[PDB]
Amino acid sequence: TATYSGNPFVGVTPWANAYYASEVSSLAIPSLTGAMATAAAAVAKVPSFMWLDTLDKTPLMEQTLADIRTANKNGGNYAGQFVVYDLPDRDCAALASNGEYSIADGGVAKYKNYIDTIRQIVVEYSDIRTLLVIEPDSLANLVTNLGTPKCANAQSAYLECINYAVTQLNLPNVAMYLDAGHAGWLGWPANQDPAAQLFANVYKNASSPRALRGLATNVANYNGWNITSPPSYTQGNAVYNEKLYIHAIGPLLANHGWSNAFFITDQGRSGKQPTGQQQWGDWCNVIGTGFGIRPSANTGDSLLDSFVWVKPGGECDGTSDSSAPRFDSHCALPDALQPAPQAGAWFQAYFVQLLTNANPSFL
Ligand SMILES: OC[C@H]1O[C@@H](O[C@@H]2CO[C@@H](OCc3cccc(I)c3)[C@H](O)[C@H]2O)[C@H](O)[C@@H](O)[C@@H]1O
Ligand SMILES: *[C@@H]1O[C@H](CO)[C@@H](O)[C@H](O)[C@H]1NC(C)=O
Ligand SMILES: *[C@@H]1O[C@H](CO)[C@@H](O)[C@H](O)[C@H]1NC(C)=O
Ligand SMILES: *[C@H]1O[C@H](CO)[C@@H](O)[C@H](O)[C@@H]1O
Ligand SMILES: *[C@H]1O[C@H](CO)[C@@H](O)[C@H](O)[C@@H]1O
Ligand SMILES: *[C@H]1O[C@H](CO)[C@@H](O)[C@H](O)[C@@H]1O
Ligand SMILES: *[C@H]1O[C@H](CO)[C@@H](O)[C@H](O)[C@@H]1O
Ligand SMILES: *[C@H]1O[C@H](CO)[C@@H](O)[C@H](O)[C@@H]1O
Ligand SMILES: *[C@H]1O[C@H](CO)[C@@H](O)[C@H](O)[C@@H]1O
Ligand SMILES: *[C@H]1O[C@H](CO)[C@@H](O)[C@H](O)[C@@H]1O
Ligand SMILES: [Co+2]
Repeated sequence: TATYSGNPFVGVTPWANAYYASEVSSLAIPSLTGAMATAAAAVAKVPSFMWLDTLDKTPLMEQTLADIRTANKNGGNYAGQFVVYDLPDRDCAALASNGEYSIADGGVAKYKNYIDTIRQIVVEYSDIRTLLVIEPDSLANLVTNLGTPKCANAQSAYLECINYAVTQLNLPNVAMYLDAGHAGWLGWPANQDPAAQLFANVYKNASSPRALRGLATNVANYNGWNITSPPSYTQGNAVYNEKLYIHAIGPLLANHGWSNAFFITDQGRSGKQPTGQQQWGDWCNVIGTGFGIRPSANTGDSLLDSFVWVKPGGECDGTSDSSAPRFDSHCALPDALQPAPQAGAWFQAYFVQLLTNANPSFL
């Protein structure tokens, strides 16, 4: 019902979900006052993506869509934004993943069951345009981390599952963007063609789904969209910002059979450049970051359908508690803000850091 032609971000308005607004209003604002408290309240109104990282989270997707349906009846012209993130043996390169499904334990079957719940929801809410980011931190590993056994052994499962998700969610009211890492990952010249080759193969293998509009980049990362000078940590890589990355891989996708692929790029934590990253590969609660460019389809660059906020600022990337199960040492590095809670949990000090270093400012 909520069909569209071309850029799915045009003709609609991204919904700022109640989940994130609850976190900010009930977990952050009570600790703030004056200017900060008022600025914080405005952050809750910026639309970001809701992550469906567990099967238990799926009911929240419907509640969100239900809120949208109600809003849309009253002049509302909103669209839902969700991240599909629950592949079996998820985050194969990490020493310890929080993923709930394991390939060796009927993981692929469970993933398909997971996708089935989501498709049923989208079909029930066909009247709502649904924008989806497909499995961050998955396909990118197949380009550079096959040297890691867990990744080598998960390749076929990753490919099978992603093919199931894209074909089953290929609906008229849906727009999917395959996670494609970021400039510092696949942007390196040597990784470009192999990456394009892979994404194009996933597209064609899924019979060129009309709903698969393109790729998503910088998800949960901090790269600049169009910074004019190379940060020290990007040395050696000519592709040091996301604009350069999509313009590099874009033509290669077409060379490999995927024409008319577009992109969306995360800027939710890219507001301050350069970041406090000591190494480009430092991904956990990086210090020296701020909210970035606001979600908008007026990108001034046709390859980019829209600036977006996929990783919600304030929600932790991982704990710095070394006694916690699945603790990752990257979250205890000198350039990671600590002490930090479990991944996904509210991290007040990081929210304040983002708000404080926001550009455009909220204050
Ligand atoms: O905040 C939304 C969503 O965030 C999840 O946490 C994210 C998981 O992916 C991480 O990026 C990939 C990665 C790199 C290295 C090791 C590992 I293990 C993963 C992001 O940094 C992180 O923010 C969180 O799990 C989930 O609950 C939450 O809904
Ligand atoms: C193509 O789809 C099948 C479906 O099972 C999957 O197993 C395979 O890995 C996919 N190939 C690629 C390159 O995505
Ligand atoms: C980068 O993009 C933002 C938003 O589109 C814009 O305001 C800014 O002028 C751009 N910077 C450059 C150097 O073009
Ligand atoms: C669904 O219908 C709308 C309005 O007619 C179109 O714009 C879209 O292309 C799809 O066919
Ligand atoms: C989404 O947001 C509002 C409508 O609710 C408008 O400003 C915009 O054009 C779009 O409809
Ligand atoms: C609103 O929802 C958020 C997200 O679950 C909670 O953190 C908050 O306590 C309130 O229930
Ligand atoms: C959470 O609630 C507060 C107060 O109602 C708002 O100011 C904020 O924008 C968010 O909706
Ligand atoms: C955040 O959550 C609290 C309950 O923990 C609510 O009272 C508040 O309105 C907001 O939803
Ligand atoms: C908000 O932040 C304050 C400290 O700034 C805490 O004391 C409070 O519990 C909440 O986390
Ligand atoms: C933040 O600022 C607003 C006015 O802009 C106040 O209404 C609020 O109480 C807080 O001081
Ligand atoms: Co229902």
